[PDB]
Amino acid sequence: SGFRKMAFPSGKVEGCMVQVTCGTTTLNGLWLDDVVYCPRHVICTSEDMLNPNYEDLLIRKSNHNFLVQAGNVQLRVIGHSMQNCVLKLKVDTANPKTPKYKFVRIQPGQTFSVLACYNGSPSGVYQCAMRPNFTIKGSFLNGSCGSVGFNIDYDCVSFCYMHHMELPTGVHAGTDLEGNFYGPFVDRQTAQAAGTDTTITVNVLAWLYAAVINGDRWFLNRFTTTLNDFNLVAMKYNYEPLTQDHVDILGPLSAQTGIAVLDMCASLKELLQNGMNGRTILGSALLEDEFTPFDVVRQCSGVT
Amino acid sequence: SGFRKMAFPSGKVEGCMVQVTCGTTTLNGLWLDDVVYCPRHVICTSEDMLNPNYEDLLIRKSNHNFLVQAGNVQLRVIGHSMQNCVLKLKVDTANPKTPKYKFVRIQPGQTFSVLACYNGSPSGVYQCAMRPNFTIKGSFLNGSCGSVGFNIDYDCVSFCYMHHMELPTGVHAGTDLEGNFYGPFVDRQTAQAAGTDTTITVNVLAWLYAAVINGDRWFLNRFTTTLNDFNLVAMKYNYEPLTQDHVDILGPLSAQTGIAVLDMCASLKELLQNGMNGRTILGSALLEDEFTPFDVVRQCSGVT
Ligand SMILES: CO[C@@]1(C(=O)Nc2cncc3ccccc23)CCOc2ccc(Cl)cc21
Ligand SMILES: CO[C@@]1(C(=O)Nc2cncc3ccccc23)CCOc2ccc(Cl)cc21
Repeated sequence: SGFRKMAFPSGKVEGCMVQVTCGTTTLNGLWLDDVVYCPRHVICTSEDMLNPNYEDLLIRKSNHNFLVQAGNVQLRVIGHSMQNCVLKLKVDTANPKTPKYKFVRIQPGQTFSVLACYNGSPSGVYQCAMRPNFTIKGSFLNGSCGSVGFNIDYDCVSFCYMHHMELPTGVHAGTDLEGNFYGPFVDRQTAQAAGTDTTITVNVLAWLYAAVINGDRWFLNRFTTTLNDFNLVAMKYNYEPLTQDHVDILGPLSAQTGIAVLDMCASLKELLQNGMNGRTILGSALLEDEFTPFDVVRQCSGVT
Repeated sequence: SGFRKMAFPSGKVEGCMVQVTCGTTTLNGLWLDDVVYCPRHVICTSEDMLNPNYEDLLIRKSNHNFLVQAGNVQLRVIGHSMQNCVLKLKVDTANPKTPKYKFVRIQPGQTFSVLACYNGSPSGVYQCAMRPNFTIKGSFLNGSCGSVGFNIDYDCVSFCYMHHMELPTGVHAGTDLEGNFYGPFVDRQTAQAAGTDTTITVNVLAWLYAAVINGDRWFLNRFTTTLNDFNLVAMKYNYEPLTQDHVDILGPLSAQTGIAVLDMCASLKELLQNGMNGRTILGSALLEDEFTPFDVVRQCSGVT
């Protein structure tokens, strides 16, 4: 029992963290095999960020202009290329600590762990989610760029995020491991606004199922609702529309607790309309949406 | 910018996690040098837990009765001893992944990272704090016993907690790495009640300083207070008494923001008396007390 915003063990990802320097700029890189991945804005100065032509900036950069430092040893860059908003630096030595990996592009709503790094050194690890507006609410300072987001399936690291930008609103924007940004964000120092942040409904339902599993059952009511009725209420509260797929995914948690998914929706509906009334659920005074139904089952079963 | 309940990178602690079996019981152990530490209740059956004489139970256990499995290889137990509520199994092979370590007994209020394990395999990592009633609000299932709590100073792991027990209230009880329980808890299956959980005042103040640093400044008021006046209010709300030492420790965050510690106390006083009024601070609808002032500076400066 107990329910925490538990991140994946980061050891397998720490072994991939390197420091990438280009001129004055220094950020983090992810060394897997003989390739180091990092945000392509490593080639920019602060003046270049305002309006950068990365193709042009890159021309005035050679293999020796990139300094990759793993731990305290220097790596030899034997090739360089730009894949979307990431630089792929081919080094002459394969990472001896390269785990089994996949580069996956997650969907908004999915949650991953972030290993925040500075100078190729991991400083901490936390769990976060891809917001429906394709931002993350991370904890990143200057020099955290190149830090990755990941999931782990037994011994396989699925890299899904690379940190590039902090938006003026304090939210974070980044790319998948193929250099493509999540959302409309561009790696330019220009005013970019984050869209509406909606609440990932299926996740709040999953954390309500998690609460019932841990004894917090006060919010359980005598009512039920329909998918369409629940969604009219969800719409008003800027909550994601709940679909039959979401109900399907909640099936396991519905079976575990014996509470139908539409009964849980009615409890959520009353929580949305009536408020928490001073009470807490899993020590939280608000509805938590950064636990997928997969995170709840994993934490309440013990998947290692 | 951004503020998360960020745990330390767990890689250095994953390399110490082993599976310890004794008869039918299987829990986790911490292998540092040629010693594997684990909860002494590994020698008990479910009937023994009701009233165990560990000295007597241990007599009917020999070196070969303990099965330590690291990864997928078996370790040879060449000696065994009981230090308080922990078993110290001396193995013939020193852990090649043993980091620089210290065994430290933390004070209530201090926060550490937990690497939750099952069968010697790390399943996840989260940050938590030693409650003033010497319990932790962890996330532990059956088989998580032997999971450790730790802090990291650059390359040195300070082990401070070992998980032993879940109390009927869903809170967790454990020992330091010398086998001594935090609080009055005993490793017996007998009704043990957790005392009053108070709010770690100095930590809530630190997370208020962290909020101001991240732009959330709505709670800042035009008032100040005295230490004695603040404490009368803190007492009523079951908040820890604030001492001059706590004010001293908040000095750095006071200097960073230019907000005096007693001005921040007045903001906290109004937050306690008036409530959040529907608003959030750092995305939280309640006052967070599981960030020490050291955690705030570390997260807002980038200590790796
Ligand atoms: C190159 O770094 C930028 C940035 O936001 N990086 C950051 C990312 N995280 C946390 C940050 C905390 C403080 C300072 C910067 C942070 C600086 C502003 O202009 C831009 C413009 C585009 C891009 Cl792709 C990045 C950036
Ligand atoms: C030996 O394990 C016990 C326990 O609480 N362990 C646990 C610790 N964490 C999470 C748990 C989740 C579910 C089941 C047990 C959990 C079982 C009950 O009796 C006792 C009595 C004393 C002690 Cl020192 C431990 C224990």
